[PDB]
Amino acid sequence: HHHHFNLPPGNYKKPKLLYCSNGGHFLRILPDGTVDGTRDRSDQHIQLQLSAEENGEVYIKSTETGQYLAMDTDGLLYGSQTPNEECLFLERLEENHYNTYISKKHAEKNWFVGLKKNGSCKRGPRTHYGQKAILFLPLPV
Repeated sequence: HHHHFNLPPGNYKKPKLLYCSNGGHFLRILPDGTVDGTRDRSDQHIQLQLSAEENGEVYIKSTETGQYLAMDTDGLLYGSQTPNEECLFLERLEENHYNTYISKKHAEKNWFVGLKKNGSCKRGPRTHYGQKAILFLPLPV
């Protein structure tokens, strides 16, 4: 492994909102495949269903559109119509409280799912351990 194995509590039985404290935005996967964040809790594209693959690995899927969260070869998040290697994330506990999501494909490069204070997604190479941008809290829908 390139990363620790402290896993967050909870489960995948119900869909969740992934709340980022950095700017206070919910992760959103828009119908056109765009990914960003919004503070509007009524948004229909922030409901996400997570599911497990191997222990500690997850797929993050839009319940409204069916799209899978994914990070491309240049570190940009996008919504994928089908599940592929870029859609698997390593879900870990961070700072003994939050959830972080590391791109499995680019795990050796420490590329995380992260949102900036202005609600725009961070590009893989611009994320790293220690940032507030990579910290999420799963909330009920």
